[PDB]
This record gives sequence, C-alpha cells and structure tokens, in this order.
Amino acid sequence: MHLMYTLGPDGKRIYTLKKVTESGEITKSAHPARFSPDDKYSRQRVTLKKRFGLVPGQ
Repeated sequence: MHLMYTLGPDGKRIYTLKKVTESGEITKSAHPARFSPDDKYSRQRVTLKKRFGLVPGQ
C-alpha cells in the first residue's frame, strides 16, 4: 500500500511515497511552507518513478 495522495494546499491527490525512496530532501511532495519541494508537480513517469524531484536541499 505505497504511494500517498494529499489534499492540503489544493485538494486533489498530491502523489508521493513513504518507502525508503520517498521523495527527496522534502518529506514528500506537498508544501512545507512555501513553493519549494516538488510537491508532486515534477511530472510523474519521469526519472524512475522515485521521488518527485526534491528541492528543500541542504
């Protein structure tokens, strides 16, 4: 039962994951406070289906 959907900032199904390879720096898609992390807005089907591009790096 992997892959999660969020309806917070908008309300749809923010695609993401929790498994080991769950998004990048960010906790997973969605917004952390300001347009930063992928948010699941990194066009799915790209890369390798892992994470959504990440952003809140360090």
